Amino acid sequence: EWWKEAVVYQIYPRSFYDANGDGFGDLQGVIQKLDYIKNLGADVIWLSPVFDSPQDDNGYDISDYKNMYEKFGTNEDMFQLIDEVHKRGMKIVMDLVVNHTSDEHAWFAESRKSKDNPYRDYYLWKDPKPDGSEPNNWGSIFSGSAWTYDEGTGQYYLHYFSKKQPDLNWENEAVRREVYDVMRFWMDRGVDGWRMDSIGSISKYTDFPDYETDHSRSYIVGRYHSNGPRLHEFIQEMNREVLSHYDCMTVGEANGSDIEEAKKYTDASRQELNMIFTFEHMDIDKEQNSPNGKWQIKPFDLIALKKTMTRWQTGLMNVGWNTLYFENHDQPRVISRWGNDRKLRKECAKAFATVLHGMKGTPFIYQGEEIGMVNSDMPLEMYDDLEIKNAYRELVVENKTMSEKEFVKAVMIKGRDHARTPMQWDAGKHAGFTAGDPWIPVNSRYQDINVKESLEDQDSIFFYYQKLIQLRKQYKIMIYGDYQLLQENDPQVFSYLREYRGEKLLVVVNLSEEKALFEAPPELIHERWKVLISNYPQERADLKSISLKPYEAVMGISI
Ligand SMILES: [Mg+2]
Repeated sequence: EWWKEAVVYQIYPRSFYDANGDGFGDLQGVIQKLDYIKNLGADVIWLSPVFDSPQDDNGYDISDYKNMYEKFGTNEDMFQLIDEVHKRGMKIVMDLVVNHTSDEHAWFAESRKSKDNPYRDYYLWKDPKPDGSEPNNWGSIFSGSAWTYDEGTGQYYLHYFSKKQPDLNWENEAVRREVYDVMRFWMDRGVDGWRMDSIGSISKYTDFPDYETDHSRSYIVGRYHSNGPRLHEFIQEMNREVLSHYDCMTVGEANGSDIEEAKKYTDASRQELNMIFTFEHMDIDKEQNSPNGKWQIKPFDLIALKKTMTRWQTGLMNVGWNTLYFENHDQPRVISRWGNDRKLRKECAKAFATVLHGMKGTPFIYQGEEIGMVNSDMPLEMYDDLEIKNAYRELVVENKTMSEKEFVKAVMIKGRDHARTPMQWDAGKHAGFTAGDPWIPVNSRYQDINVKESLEDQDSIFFYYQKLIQLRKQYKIMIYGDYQLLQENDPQVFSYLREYRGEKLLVVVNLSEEKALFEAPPELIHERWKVLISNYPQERADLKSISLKPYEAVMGISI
């Protein structure tokens, strides 16, 4: 199946390329940069959402599923982009955002008017408690209550995300049919599949039970906010009614997923999705359940990363399918978050790339990952993300569960905007992203980190990623081999083995700044190896003992 063999490039289009000079990346901009993505080697593009939206959550609040936001272009531009992607032998996946809509969606504008409105039950309306307070103690992912009051009708509406993102009612068959109609519209026009936003959220516990509480917080985000009792029923219906009718790829953003939930989503026999994104490997550098959420930061712990990625490799080794990512439009640049983004930036980028791309599953490259883009030094007032603005107010100002200094530090590590400053094309004004004024400033380091210099440098991170993708296409063990964690207890080295029809692929990466030592286990000492890729000058190829330099990475194949 082409999706098992694919390498996906994720574009965040408001920040990819601005062709028309208004500082906002657009769909003609994407068209003009397709050749770049094909030369890198990705064969699937996932486009973050371009549908009409007031941009409260930068597109993830959709006000019209069947039209583009005007700054992206029109539907004609989107149709042309589909054609251009196809002419290049590539596939295009769109972002399906159907847990919620914008509150400016016509459905919601209607729903809120009156209880007798035909769109009332498209959304999730509940009575206040007797004292007027919220139906229950559920919180929003973007701080505060998950419920907002409507004075006109005397009820609260549910929003797991912003108050401008009211949740749809999947108990209503008309809502499910509307979704299906949206899916068909775009698939009939050549969309090759969907990344399904917050897909773990679509089924609610319709009794709306309160969480138990520790009194550490007023509003709680927990186990009711994902993996609802009808979740898989709904996805199986979506497959029967839609997905089974097209040659398509699906990847779910599966909030709340663990390895068993992943099997329910991804086992081919269940006729649901092809693969999901989990957050468990992204969760390893927060406390489990602080009131401060993801902002309660822990240092990078390689043993935790090994444990989690291994659990996922083994759990979907022979059933289901993994995604492989360290970056997207919600995560900081991995090298700044967990590594060295200064003197060892190249080595470190390549090392994280090698660990990820040597595993079983479909790899995802986030725009700019391939050139080693880094987190930004911009001051807090320059950040745009509502998540940060809301968390500052709740955690720092109101509840005082974090100090200002601790919050700023956490934002500088994990803010989503580190992913959203514009793609860095060259060393000219605004890194060549725009001839105008960009919607957010370009990262201050762009003159050193950009496509132009990367393509001039045979040692670039770019050429490394290009090579990793070629190797995947050349060596079917990379796609189909199994997985075994080696030297498991080593606190610096991430090493593992894949095996497929008598061949072996050995991946050894020092994820640390200091020297380390890899010694192959006894059963591999008499293997002969050919080095497929390394991020340091020398060979290769006596892999039974490797004195590892900082961030050294090597992949070998048995011969
Ligand atoms: Mg523009």
